Amino acid sequence: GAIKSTSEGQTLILTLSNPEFRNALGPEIYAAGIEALNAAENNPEIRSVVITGEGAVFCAGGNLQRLQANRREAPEVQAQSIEGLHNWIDSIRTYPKPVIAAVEGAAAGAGFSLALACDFVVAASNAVFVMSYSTVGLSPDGGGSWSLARSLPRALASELLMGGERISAQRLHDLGLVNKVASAGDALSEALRMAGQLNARAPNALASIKELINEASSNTLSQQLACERDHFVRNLHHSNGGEGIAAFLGKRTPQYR
Amino acid sequence: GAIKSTSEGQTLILTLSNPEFRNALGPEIYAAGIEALNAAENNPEIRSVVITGEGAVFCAGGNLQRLQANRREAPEVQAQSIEGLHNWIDSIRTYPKPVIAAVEGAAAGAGFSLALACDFVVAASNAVFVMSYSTVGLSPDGGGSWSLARSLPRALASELLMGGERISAQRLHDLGLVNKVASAGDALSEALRMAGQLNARAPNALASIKELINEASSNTLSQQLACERDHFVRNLHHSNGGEGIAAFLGKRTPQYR
Amino acid sequence: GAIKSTSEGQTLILTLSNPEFRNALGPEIYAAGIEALNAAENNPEIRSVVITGEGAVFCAGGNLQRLQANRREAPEVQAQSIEGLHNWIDSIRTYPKPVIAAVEGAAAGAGFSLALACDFVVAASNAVFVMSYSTVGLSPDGGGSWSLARSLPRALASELLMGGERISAQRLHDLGLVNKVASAGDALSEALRMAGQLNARAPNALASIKELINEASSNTLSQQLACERDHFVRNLHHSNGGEGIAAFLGKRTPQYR
Repeated sequence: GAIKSTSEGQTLILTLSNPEFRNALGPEIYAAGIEALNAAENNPEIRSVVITGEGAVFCAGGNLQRLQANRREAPEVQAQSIEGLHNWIDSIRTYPKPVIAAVEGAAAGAGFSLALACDFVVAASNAVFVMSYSTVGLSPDGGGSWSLARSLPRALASELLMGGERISAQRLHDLGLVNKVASAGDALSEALRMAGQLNARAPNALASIKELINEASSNTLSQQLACERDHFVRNLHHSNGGEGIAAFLGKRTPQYR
Repeated sequence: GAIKSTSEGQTLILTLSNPEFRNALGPEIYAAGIEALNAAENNPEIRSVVITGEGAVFCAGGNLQRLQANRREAPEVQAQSIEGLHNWIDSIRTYPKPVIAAVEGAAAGAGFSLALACDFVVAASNAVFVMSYSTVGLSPDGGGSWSLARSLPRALASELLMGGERISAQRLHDLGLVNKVASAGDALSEALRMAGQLNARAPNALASIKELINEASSNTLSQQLACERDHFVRNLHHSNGGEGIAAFLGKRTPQYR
Repeated sequence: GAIKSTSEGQTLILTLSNPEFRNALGPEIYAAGIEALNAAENNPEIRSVVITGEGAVFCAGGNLQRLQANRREAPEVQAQSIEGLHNWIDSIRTYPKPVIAAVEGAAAGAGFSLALACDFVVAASNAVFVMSYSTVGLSPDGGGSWSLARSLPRALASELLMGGERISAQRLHDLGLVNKVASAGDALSEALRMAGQLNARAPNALASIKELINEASSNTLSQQLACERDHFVRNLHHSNGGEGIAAFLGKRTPQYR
């Protein structure tokens, strides 16, 4: 399997491609995705990232034949395959630019976990989100247990994770796990629209905001208020802070670096 | 008061019985409920638990006459009564099998707390969920403050806990605190349906999943990703992992131990 | 700018007044608001607090001209302005009485953060809630990043904080961030209604409840169960505990001190 990188304006598009296995994740997808993030990281022609599946599907999870094979191997082989995924996930989560998932058809198992790791999600109204791990005797990975257990109450998180129950794009939207529910086939275009609006915001302010959102889950309010203070003062004194305020006061469009 | 244990297939049914006091909780209910969990824990004929109230009511809370009496006693008497409840709650929360609440009529005070401690809830559409403690000059117990404060935002958690305001089964369902809203009188049957679908899943994978959901509230993502990795590798190498994958690839029904 | 204090029955009303700047927050509003809380704190004629904006607006955030000026000053000037706000916010959050926000028109930037710091919110159906910081090149303050990151899932919290996207009173209500959506111009009256119902509850029990809700975000369940036990026993033995139970058993209205 592979990741294909393209660009439209200031947004990197990463396309998961494994047509025979419905864009299944695997050790080479993890390394190419880490690489594509690393290449774009300090490149100012890129201000946001969209992750999307080639064709009619986002990602159906891992490849069940490869898992069945790693079962003949020592445990460390699978542990190592998971560390690659988990590095991908961490790298998305700490990326200093917004990452957006654009989901057509299925986002299943680690596909769903991947979509949950991004900052935003756009899903076709007929997208199928499911933690399929349970259904084949497994527990989740890609941080799917964390993302759902911490975002949702017990009952529903249990249904999704233990039950392996499908949930709709519309219902995810109503809970706040999906941003925008698009027409079948329009998820990528809608994601590029949303990414364009983010591309117009100040890069340092977005980086700061994402960092705050990350730290909130482990800070008390008091600790967060101190972090917020330091970020705020810094961003105000940054040139973008001056451009942002002056542009609003002048009724013009801010031009950020 | 008492708990009555019965079985239907692979699900234990615990029926709270205190007809004169609308299935009020109390020190003997706590001990019989701990016992019934302990007896079923390593018994493989039981793969899930349903907790339900006898008759038209789930549980209206504690018994107000007993509380009024313990007020004549040293504080330690009530503290000891609470430790029994709190052990019940902990024991549900750490039970390695899914526990499901089936709520007809009222789930009030510690009844509501109890329903929140379970992994799943099924509620009749005319069920009355309420943190009644406030209304009689008290603060909550059974973990109701935790379950609501961590699952809901400030405003609503405050309304429920400070206001003592009733909330509907439908509204709980919309927030993700209730799984299924059933017709009046059908809550138990619906819970047994849901429990049957869980009974078909792999016991070790469900145990692992519940453990992950528990640990998520106190882990960072990084810590959770490591836990997820260890559970995943273990469950893959488990015989159930092989049966689960092989059954799916073969389009047959997995048979788990 | 200023805060105007008035009373109706047992509820203090704090009115944010800065008509030229749409009730913008600033160092003198922070000190007068801290003072008004301190004065009312051990005064039993006050049992709840409503915070509201003078006129058709709640609070549009900070004053952009003052920020633009503090940009000429050393960083410490703005850091000090933020510490005043952050003390206000902390003081609301730890106040032993319920604080309710009554939002007409805009609650923007630190206005939205302020509304999120209160225990309850009542919003006119045409109220505009927005984290505007992003839009002028800034990151948030007043605990807005914490309040949203911990109450909502990633996608939606990102949209609100990074996107600077407006969200409706109705949608906040559906998520549990707003308690009551009122007719335009009725937000304050509805807040006083809700505050009246809180005024009838036992002060010590409400104080305890708010303290529990605060501590839940940093406790495990086990730690919370111990806190709940101690609060419960204390509140039962309190005279209000006896009045609360006796009043309910007697079908009369409890009279609390």
